[PDB]
Amino acid sequence: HMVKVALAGCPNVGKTSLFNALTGTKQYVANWPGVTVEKKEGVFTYKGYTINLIDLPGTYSLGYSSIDEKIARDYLLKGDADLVILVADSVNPEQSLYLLLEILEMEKKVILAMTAIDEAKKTGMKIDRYELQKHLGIPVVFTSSVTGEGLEELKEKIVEYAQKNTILHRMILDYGEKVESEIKKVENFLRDKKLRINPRYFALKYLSGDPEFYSEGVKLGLPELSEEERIGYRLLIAKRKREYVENVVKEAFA
Ligand SMILES: Nc1nc2c(ncn2[C@@H]2O[C@H](COP(=O)(O)OP(=O)(O)O)[C@@H](O)[C@H]2O)c(=O)[nH]1
Repeated sequence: HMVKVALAGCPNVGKTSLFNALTGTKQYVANWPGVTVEKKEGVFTYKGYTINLIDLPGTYSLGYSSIDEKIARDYLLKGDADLVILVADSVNPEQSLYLLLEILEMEKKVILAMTAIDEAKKTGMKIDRYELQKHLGIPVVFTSSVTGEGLEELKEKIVEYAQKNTILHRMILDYGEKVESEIKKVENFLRDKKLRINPRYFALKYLSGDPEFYSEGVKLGLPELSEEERIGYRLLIAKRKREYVENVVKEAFA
């Protein structure tokens, strides 16, 4: 019984440390196809399940311009992982949570690993794990590569949540009447197409001028957008995500 897992996260949040802690010496070097960027893969067993762990290049966000974000995003959207672990810096969680929302809009299964929880405790931070699960709709595990906190529970959660396919997660962030109308237009236009991607996600990246999806959207016959229109959609979407994240932090962090 094999489970394929990807580690996603911003640069310098503690992904490598968590990767090492989970896999030990059972890891291997290789290259991603077509680039020189190192691909790290590791293996660990848990209750007779065998987990293959891929560490993705660090990404502040999941655009499509830098080679690291191309690699990571292509894997997330087009790859074969059964679930993803979003590794977040517990101490300064804002950018990590923004990255998470991006993944949730792709409609992939994700576990939130709030790592460096030892530095959170040390600095007097109070993080409500159940408030996080409530606003994010996914399993949350507090981890520390320094203390070992949560490592085993994360392994348990990986096999448990990989086997839980009856109850699904759904995020729909309301972007306001205007952006929602345009999303509706785009979904209705792609309704009879063979999108290998979530249409709401497709529409969002198209409106905001994503290099991949804006270009593909136009290909499929959607209207071209001015620089001002793309800049404006991108800003509105970003602002709404930031607002949601600020509310999550408000509710879950004391
Ligand atoms: N306090 C604390 N520090 C950590 C933890 N995990 C990683 N670090 C430190 O955070 C820095 C970045 O960690 P690293 O694994 O290289 O992050 P990466 O860039 O995401 O691969 C390093 O200095 C680590 O020593 C943790 O759980 N607790």
